[PDB]
Amino acid sequence: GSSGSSGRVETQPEVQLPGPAPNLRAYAASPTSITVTWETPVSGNGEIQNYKLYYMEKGTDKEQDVDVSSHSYTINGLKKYTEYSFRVVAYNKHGPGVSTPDVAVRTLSDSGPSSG
Repeated sequence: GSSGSSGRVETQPEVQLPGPAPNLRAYAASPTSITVTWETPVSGNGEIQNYKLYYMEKGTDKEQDVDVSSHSYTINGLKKYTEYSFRVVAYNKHGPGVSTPDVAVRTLSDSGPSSG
């Protein structure tokens, strides 16, 4: 978990945006799928319209986004023993507030239990 990526902006976004979804966990339920579970932020205006769950492969520089309205989503159609980043974002009438820290996780290897 190497955090640091910052932005060179001498300004600030809105003033009423959602917060980072706590209890952000991620585990590979399968060598071709991944289950991600998160919680709702105690801080925020009104209610979150929909939860945006991003997912990408470590070394693609092409993050994606999927529409989700639950506290648990499963992403299938993935490689075996491959790493994948994940991040949750709150989208409300106001706008996309802060973004949770990237959550990279390696999927199960079909080859064998070969300890890594």
